Amino acid sequence: FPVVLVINCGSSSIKFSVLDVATCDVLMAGIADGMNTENAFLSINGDKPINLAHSNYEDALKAIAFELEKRDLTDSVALIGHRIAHGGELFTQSVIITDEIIDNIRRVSPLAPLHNYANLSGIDAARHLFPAVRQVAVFDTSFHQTLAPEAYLYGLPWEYFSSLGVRRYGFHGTSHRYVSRRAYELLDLDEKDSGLIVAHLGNGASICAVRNGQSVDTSMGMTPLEGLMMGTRSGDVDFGAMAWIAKETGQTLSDLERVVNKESGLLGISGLSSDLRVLEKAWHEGHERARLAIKTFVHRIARHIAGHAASLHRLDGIIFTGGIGENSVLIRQLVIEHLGVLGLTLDVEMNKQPNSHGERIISANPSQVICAVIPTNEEKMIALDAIHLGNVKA
Amino acid sequence: FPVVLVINCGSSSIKFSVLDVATCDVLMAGIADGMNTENAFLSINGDKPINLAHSNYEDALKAIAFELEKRDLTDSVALIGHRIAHGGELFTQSVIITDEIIDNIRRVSPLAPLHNYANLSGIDAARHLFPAVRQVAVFDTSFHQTLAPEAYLYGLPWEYFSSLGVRRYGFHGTSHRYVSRRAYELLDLDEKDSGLIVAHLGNGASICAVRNGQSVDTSMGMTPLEGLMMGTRSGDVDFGAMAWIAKETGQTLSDLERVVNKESGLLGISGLSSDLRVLEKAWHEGHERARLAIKTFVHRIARHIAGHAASLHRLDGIIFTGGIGENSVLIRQLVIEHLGVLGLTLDVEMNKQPNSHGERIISANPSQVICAVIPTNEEKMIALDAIHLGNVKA
Ligand SMILES: Nc1ncnc2c1ncn2[C@@H]1O[C@H](COP(=O)(O)OP(=O)(O)OP(=O)(O)OP(=O)(O)O)[C@@H](O)[C@H]1O
Ligand SMILES: Nc1ncnc2c1ncn2[C@@H]1O[C@H](COP(=O)(O)OP(=O)(O)OP(=O)(O)OP(=O)(O)O)[C@@H](O)[C@H]1O
Repeated sequence: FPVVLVINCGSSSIKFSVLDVATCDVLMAGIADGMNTENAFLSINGDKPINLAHSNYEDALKAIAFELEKRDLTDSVALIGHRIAHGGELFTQSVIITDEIIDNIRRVSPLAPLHNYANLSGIDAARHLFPAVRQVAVFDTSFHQTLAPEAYLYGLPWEYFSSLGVRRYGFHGTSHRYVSRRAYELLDLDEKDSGLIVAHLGNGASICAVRNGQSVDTSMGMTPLEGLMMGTRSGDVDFGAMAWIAKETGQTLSDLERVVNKESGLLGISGLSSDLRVLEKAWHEGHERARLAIKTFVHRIARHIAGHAASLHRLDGIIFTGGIGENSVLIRQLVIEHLGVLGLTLDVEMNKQPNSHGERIISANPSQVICAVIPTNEEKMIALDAIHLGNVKA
Repeated sequence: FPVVLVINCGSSSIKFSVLDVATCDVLMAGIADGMNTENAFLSINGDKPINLAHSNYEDALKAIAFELEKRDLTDSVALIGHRIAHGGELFTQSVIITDEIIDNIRRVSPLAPLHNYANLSGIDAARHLFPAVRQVAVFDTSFHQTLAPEAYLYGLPWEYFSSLGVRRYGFHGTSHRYVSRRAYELLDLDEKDSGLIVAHLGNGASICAVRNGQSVDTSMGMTPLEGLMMGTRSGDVDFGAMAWIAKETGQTLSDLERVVNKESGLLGISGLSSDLRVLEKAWHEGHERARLAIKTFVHRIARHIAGHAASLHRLDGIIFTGGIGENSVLIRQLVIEHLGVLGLTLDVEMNKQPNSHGERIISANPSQVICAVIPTNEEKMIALDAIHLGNVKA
């Protein structure tokens, strides 16, 4: 039984998973943290954090390579899937990695320079170590390329779009794609005749409108910065306000960029934590700024869910997914109550059930729109694209 | 029969109106354009553009003062209403202008420096020329102060709000207030038990959610830049995208600020006109970029209308107002069709009727939500606040 090797190269780390081709089961998982720094270490299943100090993207990938031999599954690796940050306008679906693709990934790289170079470092590393192994590129953006111009164009002058490529792209595509597919089965809906709203809520948070199997509107923009307020990200922010802060504090464009990325969001308002689970406890203990941060977070989600419903002809399902979506009973209820206008009644027996209950409906019967939780599995989706492309001949 | 003098001092001009106290009828209207420049001129009813070259805010206001004597109504002026751009956090309602207010208007001025100084120039000018005449300040923001923190807080660090005042304020309040009040009569709704969405669409465009008589959510942010795409304004724009353009073209924060204000929006996408009526004709003549600009404009409105509905417990009415709202048959229909999810059926007989038909329902009977057009009258609303405050003793 062959296996798939999934790779997600961030700027700071390398996340991986080894899934069985036969069943799509997780056989192994690990992280290679502190990349390009003075100290780099690898942790698999939380066995023993082995530290090969000062190691690059290739060295750490070679470290996982040793560990695949150790656990005697190295020669069973039939496919390698790469998560790519930004596919630009060029990628509509997942592709088998060839020289062409590598050039095309480098071509769109300027749009997400930090994250994409890491992906390219990982593709080369995996190519080097695994030679006759078919490799697949899977893009966070591809699912959102079905959007019409009215949905992806900015109010900015046409020039910026045509010559520089400034448009809405959207992220969490793989998750949005996976969850949406799964919702067709659980809700027993006809894909080609449906309208779903998906709320991927974790550290990064985005909404997506899925009309008849296609993505028609999405929360995030050119960068992951637009839309919902997140763990450390501000989300929807008035540009006037942003430029006003610049003049008032004498901060540079780069300064503000760091603030909206790493200092804002839930962390920003509460001034306590970026982690939602911590902020839930602080509210319980009478922390107002944590309570505000959640109420606001809830509010911007409800606003964007309702907002995204406009791009549907009919609203059949609202689906929660991600770290917060799948696990936070509070946030799910608060968001839904904020959407009472859409004629939703919640089943609090079903909303109380923990994530172990997996794919679950949480709406009551008098509800005009079905609510459900569907655990996202991006590794499984990257595997399936790879398997399909594994049967292809290129 | 006494009269009210309404004044709106922009950076470039002074708009005025003389309304009869007895009936709220327009007796006179005019503009003082090209302010502080080498050439300043006054036009009343389009009679004869008289030009007093190189004149300040006081000189032009003194020119209108002469014309009020000429038409023998100078001594009938019982009240003077001033439109203020930014009331900050200090003003919840309209106030009788006193020294205190002047200080308080100067205090919040930094938030909208260009527009507010003009208002203050106008208040002093009117005070100078009209001494024993009661004067009222009316704020574009005041109506939106009912918003809860969850609705007005940004994802930015708490510090920016508490020490600098960076929050959502919202604009077109007077219009939103007037139109909403009027909708209670036309739709025969109980104010204290209602949920309305108001779409003020002109050169500046903003949405407002009115729950039980109060404003609970609004499109624009700290500055008029946030929210809907407008004539020359971009609207909702990803900050990542904005900072990316800065690095790519080497433009300053001020450069980009000019672009999103005066070069973007409908003007931006079409690359033809900021005027909607012109762009409607271009589409008819097969202009794609004008057609896109409209389709996008329609899209962001439908998105924000649906989005704002979340802050209501029930959706009773969607009301169109402003230059575009009251007059464009196309945009009204396109927006409503984009909101089919909300269960709206349109009466196209009623939607075809021109603005002469005034306050009019445009929705069909099977429609779950009532649609209507209500012409905004900001001068009438400024008059009514002034009349009420005229009966007060301060
Ligand atoms: N039991 C729980 N109750 C409440 N909140 C919980 C509970 N368990 C986790 N969280 C919150 O979920 C957030 C992390 O979500 P994630 O999906 O694991 O974040 P990720 O970073 O791994 O995935 P993303 O999908 O965000 O990746 P990117 O967007 O960054 O690419 C925590 O805030 C936690 O409080
Ligand atoms: N008959 C018409 N059909 C289609 N469009 C029309 C028709 N008549 C006018 N417009 C469009 O309306 C816009 C101007 O609206 P406005 O309300 O007069 O603009 P304003 O500047 O006077 O008022 P605002 O409410 O925008 O003020 P601020 O926000 O700037 O404070 C034009 O685009 C025209 O095409």
